Amino acid sequence: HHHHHHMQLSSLTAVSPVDGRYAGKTSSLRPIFSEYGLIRFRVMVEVRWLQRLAAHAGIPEVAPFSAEANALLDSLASDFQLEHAERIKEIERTTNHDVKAVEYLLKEQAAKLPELAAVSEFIHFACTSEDINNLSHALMLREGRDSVLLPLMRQIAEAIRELAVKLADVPMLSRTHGQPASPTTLGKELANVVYRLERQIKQVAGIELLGKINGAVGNYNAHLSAYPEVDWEANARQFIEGDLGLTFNPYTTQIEPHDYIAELFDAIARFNTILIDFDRDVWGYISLGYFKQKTVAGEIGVNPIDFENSEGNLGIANALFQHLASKLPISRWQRDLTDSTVLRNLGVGIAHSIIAYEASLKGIGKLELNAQRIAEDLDACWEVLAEPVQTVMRRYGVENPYEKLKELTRGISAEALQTFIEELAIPAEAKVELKKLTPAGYVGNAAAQAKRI
Amino acid sequence: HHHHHHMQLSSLTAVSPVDGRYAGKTSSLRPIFSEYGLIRFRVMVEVRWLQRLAAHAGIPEVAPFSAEANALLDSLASDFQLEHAERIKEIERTTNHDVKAVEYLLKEQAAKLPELAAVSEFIHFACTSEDINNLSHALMLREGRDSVLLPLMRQIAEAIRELAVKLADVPMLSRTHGQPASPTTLGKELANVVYRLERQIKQVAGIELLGKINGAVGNYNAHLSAYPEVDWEANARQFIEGDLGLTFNPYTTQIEPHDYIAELFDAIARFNTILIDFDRDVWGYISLGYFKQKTVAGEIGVNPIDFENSEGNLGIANALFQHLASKLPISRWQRDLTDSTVLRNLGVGIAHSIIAYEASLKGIGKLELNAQRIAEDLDACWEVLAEPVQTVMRRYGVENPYEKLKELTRGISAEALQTFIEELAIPAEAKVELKKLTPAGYVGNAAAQAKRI
Amino acid sequence: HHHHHHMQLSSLTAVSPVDGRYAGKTSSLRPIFSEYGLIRFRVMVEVRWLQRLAAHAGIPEVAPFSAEANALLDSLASDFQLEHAERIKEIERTTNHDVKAVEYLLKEQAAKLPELAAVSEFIHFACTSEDINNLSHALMLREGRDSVLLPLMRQIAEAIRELAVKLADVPMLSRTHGQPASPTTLGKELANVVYRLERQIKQVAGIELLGKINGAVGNYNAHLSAYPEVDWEANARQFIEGDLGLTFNPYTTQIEPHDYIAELFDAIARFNTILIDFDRDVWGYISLGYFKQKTVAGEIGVNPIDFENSEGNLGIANALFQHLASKLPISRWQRDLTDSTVLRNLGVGIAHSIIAYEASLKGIGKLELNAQRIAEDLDACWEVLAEPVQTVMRRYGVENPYEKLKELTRGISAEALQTFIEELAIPAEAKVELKKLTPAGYVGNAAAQAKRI
Amino acid sequence: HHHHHHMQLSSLTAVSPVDGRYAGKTSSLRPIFSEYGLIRFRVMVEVRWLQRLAAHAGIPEVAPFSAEANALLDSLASDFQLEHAERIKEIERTTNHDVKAVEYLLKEQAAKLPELAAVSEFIHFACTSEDINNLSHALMLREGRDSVLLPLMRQIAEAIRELAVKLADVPMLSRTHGQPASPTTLGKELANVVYRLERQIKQVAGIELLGKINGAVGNYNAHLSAYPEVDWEANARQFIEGDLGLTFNPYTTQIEPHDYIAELFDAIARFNTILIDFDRDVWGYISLGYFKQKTVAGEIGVNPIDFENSEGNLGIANALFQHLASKLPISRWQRDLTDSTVLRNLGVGIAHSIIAYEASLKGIGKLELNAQRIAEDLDACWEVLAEPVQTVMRRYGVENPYEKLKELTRGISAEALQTFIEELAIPAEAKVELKKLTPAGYVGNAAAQAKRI
Ligand SMILES: Nc1ncnc2c1ncn2[C@@H]1O[C@H](COP(=O)(O)O)[C@@H](O)[C@H]1O
Ligand SMILES: Nc1ncnc2c1ncn2[C@@H]1O[C@H](COP(=O)(O)O)[C@@H](O)[C@H]1O
Ligand SMILES: Nc1ncnc2c1ncn2[C@@H]1O[C@H](COP(=O)(O)O)[C@@H](O)[C@H]1O
Ligand SMILES: Nc1ncnc2c1ncn2[C@@H]1O[C@H](COP(=O)(O)O)[C@@H](O)[C@H]1O
Repeated sequence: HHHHHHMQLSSLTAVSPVDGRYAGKTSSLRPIFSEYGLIRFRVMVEVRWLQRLAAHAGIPEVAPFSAEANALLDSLASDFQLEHAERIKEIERTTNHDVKAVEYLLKEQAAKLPELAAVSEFIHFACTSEDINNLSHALMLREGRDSVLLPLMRQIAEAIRELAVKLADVPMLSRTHGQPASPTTLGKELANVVYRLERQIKQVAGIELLGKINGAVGNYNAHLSAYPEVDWEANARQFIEGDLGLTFNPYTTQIEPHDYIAELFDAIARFNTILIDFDRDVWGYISLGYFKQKTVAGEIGVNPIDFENSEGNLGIANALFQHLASKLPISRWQRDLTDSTVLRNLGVGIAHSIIAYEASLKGIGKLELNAQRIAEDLDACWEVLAEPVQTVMRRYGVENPYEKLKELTRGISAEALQTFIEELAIPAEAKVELKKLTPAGYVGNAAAQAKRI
Repeated sequence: HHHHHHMQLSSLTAVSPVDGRYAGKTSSLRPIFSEYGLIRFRVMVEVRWLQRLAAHAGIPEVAPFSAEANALLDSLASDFQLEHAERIKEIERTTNHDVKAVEYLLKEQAAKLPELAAVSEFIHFACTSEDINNLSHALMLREGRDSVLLPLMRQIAEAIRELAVKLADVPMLSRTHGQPASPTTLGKELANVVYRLERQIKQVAGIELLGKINGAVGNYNAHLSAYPEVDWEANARQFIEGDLGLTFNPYTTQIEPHDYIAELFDAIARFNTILIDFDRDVWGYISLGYFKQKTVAGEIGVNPIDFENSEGNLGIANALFQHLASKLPISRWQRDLTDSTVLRNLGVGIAHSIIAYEASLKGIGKLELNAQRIAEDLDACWEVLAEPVQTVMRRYGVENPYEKLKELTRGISAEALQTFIEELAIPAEAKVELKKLTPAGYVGNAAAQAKRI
Repeated sequence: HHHHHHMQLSSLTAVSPVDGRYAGKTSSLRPIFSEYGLIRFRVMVEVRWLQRLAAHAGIPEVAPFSAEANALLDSLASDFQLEHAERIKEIERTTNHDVKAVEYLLKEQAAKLPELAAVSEFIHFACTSEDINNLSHALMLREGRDSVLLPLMRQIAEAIRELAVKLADVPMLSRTHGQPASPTTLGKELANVVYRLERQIKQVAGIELLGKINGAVGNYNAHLSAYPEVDWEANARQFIEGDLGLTFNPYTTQIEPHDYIAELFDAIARFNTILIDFDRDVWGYISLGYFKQKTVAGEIGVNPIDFENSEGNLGIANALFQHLASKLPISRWQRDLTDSTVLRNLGVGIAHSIIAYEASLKGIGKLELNAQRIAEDLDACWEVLAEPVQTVMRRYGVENPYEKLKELTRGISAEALQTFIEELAIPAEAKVELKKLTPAGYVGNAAAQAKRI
Repeated sequence: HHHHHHMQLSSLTAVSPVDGRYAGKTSSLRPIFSEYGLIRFRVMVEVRWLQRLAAHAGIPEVAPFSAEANALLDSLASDFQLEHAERIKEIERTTNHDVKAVEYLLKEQAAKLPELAAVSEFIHFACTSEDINNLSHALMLREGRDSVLLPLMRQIAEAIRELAVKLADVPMLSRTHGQPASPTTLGKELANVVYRLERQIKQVAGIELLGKINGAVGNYNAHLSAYPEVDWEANARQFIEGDLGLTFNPYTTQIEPHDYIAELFDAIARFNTILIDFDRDVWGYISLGYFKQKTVAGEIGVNPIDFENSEGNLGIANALFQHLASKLPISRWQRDLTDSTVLRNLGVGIAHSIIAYEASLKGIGKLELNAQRIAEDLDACWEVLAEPVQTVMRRYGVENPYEKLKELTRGISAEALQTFIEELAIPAEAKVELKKLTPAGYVGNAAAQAKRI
């Protein structure tokens, strides 16, 4: 027992490293995925709902707002104040109901202007709490994806592309099963990663972010009891697609079913898996000495600690993404509430991802070629030239090729190759090209593929 | 120690229930995902490669084949014989190399016709083993997806759609947190599942199945050493997209990187997750007595054992899909061989999925309505009508609504509602509609949504 | 784009709900698992190492400390000041090395007293950073397990035991496959959970928490170069087992290999899995109306939201525990650094666990029996008495039992049973006991088992 | 569409590679975990139950059996015939109930001897199907663990121990973060793995395998209705602990709750995780050329394909173990049947494990030292000797050590070290030892630790 007094929350004392050691890397998510962010977006959705009712000619009891009333509401929806989130937390100490606390805050703000007080009972009109929550979650995911996550993903792809093109012509021994194999270029091996990452970026950006607004159980019961002549399905689709810029989900229960969150998180996890592969392969190239790493003055160790930090955080991110994708879309009957607490972690997998992306970018920026080590391994591996000799022998039908090639590989050297080539019953132009071969020259079209990535 | 003599393999003695208790449900996968299937497709790809070289004007050493030579090759590629797979296994006892054994089998078959013997050294010309493997895996996945998996997925969606439409008008108490909530219809709750499943079917069917053919390390080194003037990238894309009907992957190492396998398995897993949710919710409806189940003469128990079997097998399927998606796309440098053994399990997650799909279809086919139990719970829940009364009161600005509504809910009954409605300062047409309300009538537009699924 | 200004960290703006919405439930972990906690324990281990060297007669250059020198060091190790952790973070901005920053802080504190300044180069003597880290992690896990986690686990077991005993005699219909089955008592069904939880508590408490202190790569190289005559293995075991109260790991690389962290987290996850099962089953009993829940004045809904919050957080906890157990014990060669960032999340799975445990305790405290609903289902299920009638018929060899029992079940009622029993060729004492049977009486020895849990 | 005719089951056509490509490695599991094995053990448990009743003085209606009756029953329980499992499958085509089919088979065998026919209604007396299933599962797991899995685990530990001792004195450069670090010995790095594996072997062997026998819902209801004076709890514990050699679980529902299966599978997974780490590290040593691999005559490639196969199969095994541990112990109320189909896969994770263990043993047996490559890297790394020089300088208080040591490392060589050591204000005996240092000599006590593993 090493007991300790209570400590106030700071980045030093935060239990999770998302808000702790890595707070500086995750702070852009605080307006989005925190409880403040959830409250902010709940208030936005409530305000826009009330404004939609005011504009709706089928809802005469909410008349179109004056500029002054709109200005108050627009300030809540687009210039949200921390003091209101603090008040909502205070109200929640009584209600033990977080969306009801948002409602009460909005009624308190509406009370201050008579035009808004007169329609205060239309705040949240016919809504269930999940009508507000699901639209908040989609807006949070849209903001986190588009303004924080995707820019960093594209930064990684472009930083690796720059190196792929720079290093396109640098021949390098390949390793399969860890053992020497036909050469490539270092730029080609980096280009391969760019191509994979960009496929997943396109998939991440393409996921439709679904929303609904349809009352307690999905069927607009309360809406139709009060306003049987209003087309509430048309209103909902216009609100969600037009007013909010999301994609409409026409069939739900109390909750939006969360399949699109699984789709999005599965796509981010696939990007992260490619980046784990990259972090490990580059750790391996640095272990071989093929890359060296720039140092920063005053720092104390060069070890690839940024790639290692990235790899560790991508694993955590993907574990969380896998859990949320597997668990969120199962909900008992017209819903159970186990998803609410889980959805408070939408930002946590994204946080571990962007921590890793910043770390991978830092590691990439330190990479410098060590051409001497790359060339050392290549020039010590004339054995890679058995394959092209064998393939040319096959083209031209050289007799007893297995025995014949074994005369060379019992082994290969520049001089032994020159001698062996002249023994072969192949045309003169075939000999000219084989005699030019060196390990570093036997790269196929790696460089051309790399340059056009 | 209960020791036992050695047992030959049969469905009774198979260790895995895929080939054991459930062999009858998985037998359509035997020509596809088994070692026989892998061998079958390897032979197909080798044959089509040789035929592509024969047709290629840039490869004059392989002349276009006679009809008789094509007939032999076409028989290997489209009427494959188990005896050849058995011979390949025999050869492999020497080579300890499965694709090399395919090569040797093809050379043995080519030896039988002089036209083919003359080009036997062009079997597998310039290929690495993974050129054959990755195209085999894509063709296997295409066949399993299109001819076995997707038809069963669509059968489930259509069987649930039929019930959704049949039961569209059947009012039912909703349960949120397990507790009574505003009514729906049983058909609407089934329609919700159809909509989710069909989104994932579209995603499953839409995954592009990627292939490559580019030699040892991705760069066509051997091809270009023998045939420097042939456009091998164009040839590869035409082979893969045109001859084989797959999608070209232009950047790979020795292996195709397997991201599209993660994409496909992530999409099947999302379908399976919806079907787990359905299996559990229907188990719950059967527990409530809302559905009864038909019985089969002579069987001994009615318990929802087909839904339970389905739910158990979907969990196994998804565990395997998650592992393969997470692990396959990480491979050391220009590849490690840990993916080979894992890819022998491509069919196993699919097998557990189709076992579950058959079980869910069997359970669905047994479902029959128990309207008495559904109505019993609804008519015992007049409390659901507080919400519409409250919403109408809000529309018309009824004073002190919290206190006023509490006069009714201290509770609600047909008679107490009639009396309470007449107390309200609301228009006559609002009273007419509230006075018609019954729990079973308070379903919103559930039925119309359900009918158009 | 709903852009937002930068926000300082508070529980409202924290991205993770561990330090956000649930900060009040996790604050006891801040002195333990946060970066502050890691720093605190690193300083403790360094101080105790230096004190061990001072006491070691084989290290004459560090003489036993004066009381005044011990007092300074003891204050660092047992009354740690946030200002020192803040200074360490400042130093780390230069070093980019967190344990080196601890070293420099300790050298700054040692400079203030000449007796300590004279041995400042023995701070961290012969250590590698992981000698300090691994002992810190074990001490952190010990404190979190023993002082925070295990007390809450035992609170749950005892709270369920109290209800099991209270409800031991309350007969209840069982449900298997969701369908009626032979009765039990509600207390017996709760007792079953206590027994399972306490097995896992014993396993959690029993995990040995392993430590090492052996230099850069596990072999005491530096120690032996300077002090070849000191038994450094004996010193390490005495330090770890005696001075620190941990268990010695005699074989490591640079890192302690983390298997015991997998053992501990696997055991906590098994407890959590039982508690998920409990949270779901109780949600089901509340859905059946068998339990009602107390309400709190002023709160706004009764729904089992505490059990649902618990269930959601146990799933997150277990996802993190599974990842850390699977990934931490794999480390490249004599180590890679991917474990460091992952180990900053040791407290996060524990945090989600204790959030869930508090929520489950809150839900349990609200539970009250609804005996009317339990009895309603039982008295409507005379069909459960076919089984005992059939078993008695088997004991006494009643002829044609299948046909005979079918005469009764075509069904069972109190009166039909009285009549049927008199038809049976069984002894008088067998009839006496069958005639007493009622559904609520047919509970076996459930009550006696429940009372002794 | 490459359609194909139906294929009968063989190892070539099996969908799962457990019964397919790897059938030869898994065939020892066929009498244990297959449907045959499940049936075999169900028959064993039923027979032993009937024999327990015959011996029970409180069950006078089943008299102690003649030797002839025991011989028939003992043959069913200890010399089980495939023909009976085939008959059970035939009966199951009618019953659609697998344990009821076992009952009917046993009644058919009992009919053949009048002494057994007279007690045929005591076959399965008062049991529920899960009384037979759970005891079967525990006996299956015991047999698979003790007779197949643990022997292979110990074979791996001993094979690595043999190499650890053989290579105990072989100095080797360490790599941390992939970069050079203080030397070790190759035998020490292998010894570290032995120690970890054997901890998990002890845990695997120590798991108690739990059983119950207590009727439909855990409360002996039917037993007590027929035999109210028999102590059925004492009988159950004696049957399970004494007759069957298992451990008693006193609190269950219809099912044994499966926590001990999670405990066992978690322990096997921890062993497998260590073996993945080993497979990867050895793949790395082979990539460095530190080990070479023996070849087999006629085989065609040396690549570490056995370690790669092992690593791939351990990942699959652990994915299945994780799923079964997480899912099996959650069961709705007094049970749902989703566990039945999942438990048919108890042998599948074990199968992938023993495939991997055989592959790792094959790879280990091929390992041979390449002392030239190990020594090449060591003798090229005099930089490892900065650490001991620095530590000796600290012991003796050498002034301005940072600047002083930098005079040497701007670098280190045998000659520069000799010169630098003579500059230091340290005692003569300290210089004698520093002057002896070479990279290969700077291994600490690695060799002594390795030799006593
Ligand atoms: N049906 C519901 N829909 C939305 N929110 C709800 C519902 N029922 C309760 N809540 C509130 O949702 C919040 C859940 O908190 P948590 O479990 O911490 O995510 C609490 O404020 C609950 O009172
Ligand atoms: N680089 C390679 N590409 C493709 N197959 C290979 C390679 N190296 C070895 N193999 C063969 O792939 C098979 C792998 O078997 P398995 O590990 O059981 O999936 C064996 O027949 C190996 O000899
Ligand atoms: N071999 C090592 N052992 C322990 N810590 C190290 C090692 N190398 C670097 N570090 C430091 O460990 C910390 C890792 O930070 P993080 O990746 O955020 O957990 C940084 O301060 C690194 O400089
Ligand atoms: N309550 C029960 N306990 C044990 N087995 C059962 C139960 N109810 C049904 N079964 C049988 O268990 C088997 C389950 O098959 P599967 O789902 O393929 O594992 C079928 O033969 C069912 O009829």
